[PDB]
Amino acid sequence: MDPLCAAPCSCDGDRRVDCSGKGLTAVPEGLSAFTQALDISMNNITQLPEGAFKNFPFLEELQLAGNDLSFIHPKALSGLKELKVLTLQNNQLKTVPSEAIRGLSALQSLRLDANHITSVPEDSFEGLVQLRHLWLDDNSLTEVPVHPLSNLPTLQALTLALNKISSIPDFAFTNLSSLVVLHLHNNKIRSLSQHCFDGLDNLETLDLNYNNLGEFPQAIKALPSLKELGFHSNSISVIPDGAFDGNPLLRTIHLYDNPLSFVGNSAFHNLSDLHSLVIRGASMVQQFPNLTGTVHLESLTLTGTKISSIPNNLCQEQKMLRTLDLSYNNIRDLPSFNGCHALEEISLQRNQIYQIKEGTFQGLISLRILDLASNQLKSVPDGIFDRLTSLQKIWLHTNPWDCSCPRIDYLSRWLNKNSQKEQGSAKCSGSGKPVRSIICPTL
Ligand SMILES: *[C@@H]1O[C@H](CO)[C@@H](O)[C@H](O)[C@H]1NC(C)=O
Ligand SMILES: *[C@@H]1O[C@H](CO)[C@@H](O)[C@H](O)[C@H]1NC(C)=O
Ligand SMILES: *[C@@H]1O[C@H](CO)[C@@H](O)[C@H](O)[C@H]1NC(C)=O
Ligand SMILES: [Cl-]
Ligand SMILES: [Cl-]
Repeated sequence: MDPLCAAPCSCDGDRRVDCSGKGLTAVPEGLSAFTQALDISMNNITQLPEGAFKNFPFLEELQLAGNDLSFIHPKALSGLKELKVLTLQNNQLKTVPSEAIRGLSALQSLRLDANHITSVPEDSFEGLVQLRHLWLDDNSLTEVPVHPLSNLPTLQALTLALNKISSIPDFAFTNLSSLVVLHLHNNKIRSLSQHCFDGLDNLETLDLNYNNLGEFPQAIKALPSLKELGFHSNSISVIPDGAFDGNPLLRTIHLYDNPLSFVGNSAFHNLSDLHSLVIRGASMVQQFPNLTGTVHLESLTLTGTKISSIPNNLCQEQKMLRTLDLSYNNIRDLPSFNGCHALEEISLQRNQIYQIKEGTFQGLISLRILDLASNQLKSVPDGIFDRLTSLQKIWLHTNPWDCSCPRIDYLSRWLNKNSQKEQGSAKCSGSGKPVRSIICPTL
């Protein structure tokens, strides 16, 4: 028995009390009023009466998750003027308890997720002059609670994810000037009004994944601080030129699981902080994306297009490239790769490459993986693989290799000496013999 505590709870030396999972039906008695954190989650507190926390006026953290809480008296949380964190997720609240939280003027974090909230009273959040994080995810909201959110200029993170929001009107978040993170994933958003995000000048993260967007949202043009954008698993068919004109600081764009058939040639131009670009199955794309000003790209994947040409300045403009996958397009001519000193992984399988020019592989000192399978290569220049000191694995098979001597001399001898590196077998057109097995006559 702890004299400075109270059974069945547990107390530490820093005024933190753990009374979680003890079958409690009420707020514990016998504890110090100077208690700073109270964890009473995972109990059986189905209701909080008037004066519930009368003995905890100095409380800073309160965890009430995983009870089956369905009612909070308007006066249950009276006196909690030091409360910074309130945790209410995984309960049976049907409405936002606006009355009960009105006097919580020090509150910085409010978790209301995983309840069954269908409505937000128009006066919700009015007293929360310090709120920084608001979780309203995993409920049954059918709209953005516009007027309640107008009360929170200090808010930095908001989630309205896993609800049933179908549209967002003009100026829905306009008072949220401190907002940095906005989650709207797993709703049914089909309509974003032209000015729905106006006022969110500090927003760095927007998550629109798993929605029902068709037209690409022009509304994101009002997001100058945007660094991370997710709109994967929607119904977007085209990413137009100018799409990211308002977002020069974008580092991350998740755009997969969309029926993307076309992307504008300049859609990803002038994005100096963009780290990676992965676009697959945009079948109507014919020209290589204009990436002028997009100089910090470390990874690029472009597959399933009609692209037949790669710009010669690729390894100049995109010098930081570590990973390059341009497989399953229609490429015939390759650029020089000399400027790509950081390139570790290259995939060019299933194109129409018929030649490599001499001395275009000399700068590839970091190259570990080289995939040239399923092309139209009959030959390579002598000493093409000379400078590939980091090379681990190479694919050369499914090419019509001309095994005439002395044309095949270098490659046959290279593949023999470097047999551990070759994956599958480059074979001679006609005879079907492995290229490594050919010994050309010598002087
Ligand atoms: C929770 O409290 C209710 C009402 O007092 C009670 O009927 C129920 O048995 C409790 N649930 C438990 C102990 O799991
Ligand atoms: C929110 O911003 C609008 C438009 O700028 C303004 O009219 C209104 O006063 C603000 N609402 C507040 C501070 O509650
Ligand atoms: C792109 O951005 C850079 C830096 O802000 C600027 O130099 C250029 O004028 C912009 N527009 C272009 C290249 O069309
Ligand atoms: Cl449930
Ligand atoms: Cl990557």
